[PDB]
Amino acid sequence: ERPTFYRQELNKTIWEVPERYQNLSPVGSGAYGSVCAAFDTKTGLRVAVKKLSRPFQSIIHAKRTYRELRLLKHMKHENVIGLLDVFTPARSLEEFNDVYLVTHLMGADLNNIVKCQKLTDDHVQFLIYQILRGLKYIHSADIIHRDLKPSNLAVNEDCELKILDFGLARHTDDEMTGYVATRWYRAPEIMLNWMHYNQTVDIWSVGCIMAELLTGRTLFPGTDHIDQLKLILRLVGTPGAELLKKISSESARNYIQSLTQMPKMNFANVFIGANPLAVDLLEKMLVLDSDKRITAAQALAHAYFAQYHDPDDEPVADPYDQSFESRDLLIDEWKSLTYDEVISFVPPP
Ligand SMILES: Cc1ccc(NC(=O)c2ccnc(N3CCOCC3)c2)cc1-c1ccc(C(=O)NCC2CC2)cc1
Repeated sequence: ERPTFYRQELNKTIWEVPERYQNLSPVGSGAYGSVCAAFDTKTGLRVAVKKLSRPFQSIIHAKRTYRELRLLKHMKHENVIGLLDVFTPARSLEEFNDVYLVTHLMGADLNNIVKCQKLTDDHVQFLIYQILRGLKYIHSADIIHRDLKPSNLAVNEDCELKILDFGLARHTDDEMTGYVATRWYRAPEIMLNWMHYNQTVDIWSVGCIMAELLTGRTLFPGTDHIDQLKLILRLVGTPGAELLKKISSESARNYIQSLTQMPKMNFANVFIGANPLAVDLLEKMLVLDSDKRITAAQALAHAYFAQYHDPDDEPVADPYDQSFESRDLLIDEWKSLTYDEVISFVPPP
């Protein structure tokens, strides 16, 4: 049955939410939504509430709304953000116009950790183990993150980690331009649109994150796309014939061949003092040819994680139907599908 809703304005935005959510306080805003911290009096949890901005104003926006709702309703894993609640003030499809998503409040991220704390080898093990455990689950459903970086990893006081996506706007060209953390974690094949990419892009990003936890410094802090490519190839070596053939962009292929050939560096001399097992795992993640990178499931069994690995407690996902991705539909059609998913939501136990 329908809860009672109350109204308030916070930063020239109307919020209409069930009474159970108290003490709304703005924590972020962007082209695709606005977020408030709140207290859920029904569960006793600190929560985040996201109000989608203009969810049905174009086909593009309407498909994106449906996409996020489908993804959050599916994800049920300890190291991955889940959906606590979803609501609308609308009493019918006819008046349906706003969509609110509720999750655990994710109050500290990994950027805060690396910036403000001393991490031991054991901390690195636990944190990277959790990211790989979550990635095994997400990848098992053929979901690719594509934007893993420290700011998308939430870490509580007990060092327990969840993967999310805080982005409240679009990755435009301008956004990826210059000396920016928005690009430092991206696999080269997407940075430079070399070929059709796949889930292995996320493993490149984990390699970058793990190196920064070990040294305290960004692995590839490029001043632009080309400077960053040079930093990468200096470390892992210029590509060979086999990889070159796989770069389907004739243009990208011709540029990379203009560069003086360089060998792969000695990672023990780059990561001075690091656990040899950590050096070995980084060599297996930071491979230019995405075909040859270690997978998340493979990495969980690597000797580096012997202290944490439990093959009976690394679950996979239920089948995830994303046939909708291929479908062209009108706005009112995407809006109706979204409504059906709002109406059918069942809270976690
Ligand atoms: C409330 C909410 C609702 C939905 C989403 N969406 C996602 O996290 C999301 C959206 C799309 N894909 C994923 N993935 C992709 C695959 O990997 C798993 C996560 C995750 C995020 C949030 C959210 C949750 C918490 C916070 C938050 O705590 N903000 C505080 C501010 C200091 C930072 C902000 C936003």
